[PDB]
Amino acid sequence: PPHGELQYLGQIQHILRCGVRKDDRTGTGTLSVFGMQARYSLRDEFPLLTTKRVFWKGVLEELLWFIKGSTNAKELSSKGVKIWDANGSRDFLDSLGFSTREEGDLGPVYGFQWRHFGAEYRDMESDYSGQGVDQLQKVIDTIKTNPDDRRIIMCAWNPRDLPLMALPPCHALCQFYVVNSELSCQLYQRSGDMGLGVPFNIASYALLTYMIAHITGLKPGDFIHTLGDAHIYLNHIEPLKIQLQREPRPFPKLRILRKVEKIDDFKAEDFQIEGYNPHPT
Amino acid sequence: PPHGELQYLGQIQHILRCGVRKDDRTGTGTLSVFGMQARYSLRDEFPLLTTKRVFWKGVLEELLWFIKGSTNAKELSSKGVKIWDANGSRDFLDSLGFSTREEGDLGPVYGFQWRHFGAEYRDMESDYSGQGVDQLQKVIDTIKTNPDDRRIIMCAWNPRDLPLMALPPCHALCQFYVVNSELSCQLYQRSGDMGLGVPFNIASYALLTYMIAHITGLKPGDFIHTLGDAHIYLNHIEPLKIQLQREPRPFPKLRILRKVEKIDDFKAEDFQIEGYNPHPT
Ligand SMILES: O=c1[nH]c(=O)n([C@H]2C[C@H](O)[C@@H](COP(=O)(O)O)O2)cc1F
Ligand SMILES: O=c1[nH]c(=O)n([C@H]2C[C@H](O)[C@@H](COP(=O)(O)O)O2)cc1F
Repeated sequence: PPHGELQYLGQIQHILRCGVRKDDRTGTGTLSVFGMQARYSLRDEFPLLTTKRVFWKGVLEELLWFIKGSTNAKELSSKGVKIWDANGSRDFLDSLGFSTREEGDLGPVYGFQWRHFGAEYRDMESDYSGQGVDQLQKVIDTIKTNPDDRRIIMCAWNPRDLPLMALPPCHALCQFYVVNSELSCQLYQRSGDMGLGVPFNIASYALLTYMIAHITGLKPGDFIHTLGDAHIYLNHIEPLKIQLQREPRPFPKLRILRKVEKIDDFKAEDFQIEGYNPHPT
Repeated sequence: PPHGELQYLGQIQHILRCGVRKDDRTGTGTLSVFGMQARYSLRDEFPLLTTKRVFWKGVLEELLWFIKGSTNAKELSSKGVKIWDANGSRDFLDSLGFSTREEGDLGPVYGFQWRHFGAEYRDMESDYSGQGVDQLQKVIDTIKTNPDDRRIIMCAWNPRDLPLMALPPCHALCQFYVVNSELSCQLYQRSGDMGLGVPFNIASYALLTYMIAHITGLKPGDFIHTLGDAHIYLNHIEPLKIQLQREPRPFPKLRILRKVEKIDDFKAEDFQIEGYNPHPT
């Protein structure tokens, strides 16, 4: 079967041949296409792009970070992952109108939405136990008791909380599917930076399927990446052109060195990526 | 210029060929595929499927019903459309534990989420002016003020309001896109019956896009249909195969007779479908 990465390179290709010019908040300018969908098999392999090294440590840590229900950039920073510190800075907070908010506090972002959807938000350092709808755990429960369910969904898009956020969620929602004891997941992404972003997202949710599959006794199935506004910044054009020529190398494999019973007991040491030979950067 | 209805007929074909068996809530078997996508042009044509007649009056009347933020089945029923009456019956309610609810009261469904997302749902008679977030309106405002924005989303999936609904929503969320004065919409359906549902849904949101484009002064672009669980009942595999051999007829045209400026000011008399000649069956 053709390499799984071709699906992704094929999209960069499309955006370059049919992508119309569009601007972002700043006005940097990009080439955009609206409405894309890619399929990545998770059966005995892991969709960790090879044409360009992906920040694996970042993916793993950020996911464990969401799982906890944390909305503090600091807790993720103190792990070597700074991808969220920029939004937790002292100025950025006031820039949007959050002066009373302590530095680091991102607001009711991802994590919060997954474990306490609909709960009155207050501050990053607070207890929310038994508050709001715990979607993540509900999903696990359903997959275990009624795998045929067609309404197994995790929604991070909360219209009423959007204001109180450092940045709207790029991942509006994800849906799970089970058939022949095989767990699949589809992610809806409102906007994606094909250049240096989508690759990290593909792995984030690919990992999330793996974890859930592990605690539900199912086998990883398919990961469907659905995009809204898929764009490439005008400057990443050249860099990607030489990347489209690089031949994709066999995807690595993710092994779970331990046996976990609950989604919360997952440790960063519990995982291991073998056969990951990315292209030089 | 490949006919639009082929994208759709293609999907059914794909399900028959690659789909697997999967039982629904009642135990009935379906041929299921998880993860699908089609693109429909809204330029000078309306994607009202021709290989089989679609209940247009139902499509138009129902949408006008959502714009009103109504949640009373009887309001829609007293218009000639009975697609929701079943969930409003005294009997249906009781079994769900809504013995206090009145006949017709569906709960915090589409209308409600669209105009009062987050608001505390009382009953189908209550007034919610100013309560919750009016997503429909917010979408429309944003198209005008910040067309390049990538947050133009309208979510109908409210984890918190689930237990109060007659049934979970099928249209999780929809995203809009604006480029080169063209208005596009993507819809994410968690699940859809390719035979009865999907055709109806396609039309419904194509209509919505026409409306919002009309009000914002933009030209309808594309309508992207994203699916989660695309299924077909096993007992329909035969009549479907027969329909799959039907040659799609030219898509009809949609015309808004009078100029409207506000989304609430739309009335059924303002629309007209011309050139709709579906396959008799
Ligand atoms: O996982 C990520 N996904 C992503 O899309 N962005 C950025 C890339 C893009 O430049 C920005 C767009 O934000 P918006 O759609 O609000 O304009 O989102 C960053 C991440 F870490
Ligand atoms: O507009 C509609 N779209 C739609 O897909 N369904 C039905 C078709 C499918 O048989 C059912 C599945 O519901 P569930 O996923 O809860 O089993 O949704 C009903 C509508 F009114």
